[PDB]
Amino acid sequence: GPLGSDYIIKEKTVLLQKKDSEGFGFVLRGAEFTPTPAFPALQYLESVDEGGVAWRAGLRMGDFLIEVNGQNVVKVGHRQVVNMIRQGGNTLMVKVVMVTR
Ligand SMILES: *C(=O)CCC(=O)N/N=C/c1ccc(C(=O)O)cc1
Repeated sequence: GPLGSDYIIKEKTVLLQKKDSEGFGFVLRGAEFTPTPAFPALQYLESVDEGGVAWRAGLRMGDFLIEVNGQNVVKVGHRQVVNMIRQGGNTLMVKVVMVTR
C-alpha cells in the first residue's frame, strides 16, 4: 500500500516420517535478534528435494523454521537446531513460515 509493504504470512506445521536409509530431504541454513516479517527466524530451508519426504509434506525452499518438535527455534543457532532435528531420529515435527507479496 501507499504507507508500506503488504504481504501474506503463511504458517505450515508438518509431520515428517522418514525411513532409516534416507534424509528428510532438505538443506538447512542459517541467515540481539528480533524476528521481523522480512526475516522471521535464524534458520531457513535453502533447498528442498523435490519428491523427498519434506517436499511431500509441504515444505518448500525459502521457508523459515519457527519450531522443532515443540521447541521454539526462531532465535536458535544453526548447530543447535541441527542437533534438535537429529534427536528425533526418523520423526520431525516442524513449524515453518513462508512470506510472500
Ligand atoms: C549446511 O550444510 C548448509 C550449507 C552451509 O552451511 N554451507 N556453508 C558454507 C560456508 C561456511 C563458511 C564459510 C566461510 O567461513 O567463509 C563460507 C561458506
